[PDB]
Amino acid sequence: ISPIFQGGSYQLNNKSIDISSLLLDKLSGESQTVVMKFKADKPNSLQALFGLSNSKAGFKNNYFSIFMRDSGEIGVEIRDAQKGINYLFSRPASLWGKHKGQAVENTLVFVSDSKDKTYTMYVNGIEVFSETVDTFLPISNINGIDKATLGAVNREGKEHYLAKGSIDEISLFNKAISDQEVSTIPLSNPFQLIFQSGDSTQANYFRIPTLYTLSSGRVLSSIDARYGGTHDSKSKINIATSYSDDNGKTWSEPIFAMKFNDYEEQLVYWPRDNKLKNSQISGSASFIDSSIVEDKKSGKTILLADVMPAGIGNNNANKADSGFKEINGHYYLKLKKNGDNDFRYTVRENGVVYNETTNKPTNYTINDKYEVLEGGKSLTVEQYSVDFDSGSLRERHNGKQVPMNVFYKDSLFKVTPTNYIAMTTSQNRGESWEQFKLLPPFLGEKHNGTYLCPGQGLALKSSNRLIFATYTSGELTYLISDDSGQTWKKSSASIPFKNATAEAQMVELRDGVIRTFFRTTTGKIAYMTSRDSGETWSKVSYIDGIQQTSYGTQVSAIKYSQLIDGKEAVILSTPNSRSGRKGGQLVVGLVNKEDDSIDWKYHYDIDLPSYGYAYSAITELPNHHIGVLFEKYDSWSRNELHLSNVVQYIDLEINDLT
Ligand SMILES: O=S(=O)(O)CCNCc1ccc(Cl)cc1
Repeated sequence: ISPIFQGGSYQLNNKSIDISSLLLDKLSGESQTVVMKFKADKPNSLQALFGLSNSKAGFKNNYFSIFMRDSGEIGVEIRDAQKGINYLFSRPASLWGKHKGQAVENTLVFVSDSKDKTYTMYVNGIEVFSETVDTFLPISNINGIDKATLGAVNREGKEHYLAKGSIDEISLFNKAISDQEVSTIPLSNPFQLIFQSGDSTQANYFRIPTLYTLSSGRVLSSIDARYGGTHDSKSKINIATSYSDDNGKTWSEPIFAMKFNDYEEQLVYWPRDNKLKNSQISGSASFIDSSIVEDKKSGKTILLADVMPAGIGNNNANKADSGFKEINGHYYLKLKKNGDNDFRYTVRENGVVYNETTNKPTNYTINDKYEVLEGGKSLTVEQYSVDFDSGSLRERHNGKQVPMNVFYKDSLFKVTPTNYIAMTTSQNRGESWEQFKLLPPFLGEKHNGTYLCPGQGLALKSSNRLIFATYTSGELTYLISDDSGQTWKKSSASIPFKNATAEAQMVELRDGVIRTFFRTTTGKIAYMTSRDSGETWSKVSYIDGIQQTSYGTQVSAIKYSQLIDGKEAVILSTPNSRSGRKGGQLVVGLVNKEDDSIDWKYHYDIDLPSYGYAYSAITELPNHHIGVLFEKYDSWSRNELHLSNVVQYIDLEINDLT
């Protein structure tokens, strides 16, 4: 198809450009498509890119517009006062502003389809909304339109929503172009997707990204594949992984490192209205917060994540119970059988389900996948699916059988409703993952487990020592292994907080010397120091020059291999903002070789101070570039729940940072 109108090189400098005589007479029929390539690295709070209005006195609410906010939200308005119609559709965090100090060219595609009565918006290849209405308003059937405008909406003779920016190109079609056609429009994206809606995870949402560079040169990533919107556990969440063999240019189709099957892998468009957005999957088991390390000695890749039984998250996780019974030095997983009100069973050697009350074994065994067998026969439960068909969240049996697992709601034998940690290993650098195994309790039998710090474990350069950071109330608890993750010991380091989400990431400043950076409740990122390979830990200090909110955000951190200005370098990834999760930065720190203090010398803006930046992952790619995988939105904001494809990957070089 061909355009009815096309223009470009429009500078939007707080002054509207009139294009009425060019466009209005060309509009015909009830379906239209807009394609607009535009930049805005210093937008006003609220600004219209494009407008069709009745500019006459007494019709200030008769217009169509495509507008954006300085938060990076995109939307349209479709209004006609005679018709009684006031459509307003939008999605937060749809835009890029700057990248490597250069305004990004956004590609916007808006489709107004009268046949299907749907309004659809894409930005940079990604569908951001699609709204069906009972009563369709085509964008030029608005009563009395007489202006077509760029960089404002002409209301009653005046410029409303003045835009700052530029439109390199704008095209208009008297047709609703097809989805397949939309995907043929070329893009200028500064980012890539590794995990996306519609891939092999069938999750519509993703949180909690990780990156780690393996010795073979392959770069691995893990992530929460979140099914029930972007909600933390309780929910359905699996841990998925992908890898790149070409320095981050291409990424393998994701597989699962940890997954439960009590609930279907449904790709669900989660409600974003205030009435329904807190809908949360309540009967599913899940995984959350993964962390990756590589073991030199074995060559194994090791991944840990939190494991939640059906309906459990960090708020209802049975505190005061580890879920294991200690029997003369040995920890055994406890089980409750349906019909008993207490936990009478333990899983002993070879998965034998042993009755602690009668002190006899039963005919039941637990296998390697934590599945229940009776006399060697595999038991099953029926799977659940979720839907919103009835106007509220419904979780129901879908007709198919899956292996009965002790983490499931329907299981004959059930684990303690608390938080667990599990590890899986890969022998082929992420091509496949072993069945996970739970880690033993570290803080005693009558105490609920810690929570894993998402991101990277630490492989000490000059030994076989492996360290994963985890947190609980009042301390970081480091998990330490010197035998390839076969056995773990804990090392406790006290922090001056109660009940924090103390997400910690580590770097080795030099051999045996670990600095850990962690999230606090103070508005500042903290750090502590070990000088004996994590055996003991210094008191807590704080970084000046970076701000977080009172609730904080995960921070990622690496030891960079090459000197910068002749010094050893550390790199931190974090929002820099006291207001929200926005203002993303990579911060470059040079180590004082004399005292291990760190000079935070360069702050690189990922995008606009007002555009969202949340949890993140950094790794030095083999070519010495920097790989960044991050939540490109405010993942705390209750206004920005359940956005698709906002976890993005970019490639930077040190020269870009400085
Ligand atoms: O700060 S955020 O709310 O965006 C993420 C915190 N996630 C913490 C957490 C970790 C483990 C479980 Cl089971 C539940 C919640």
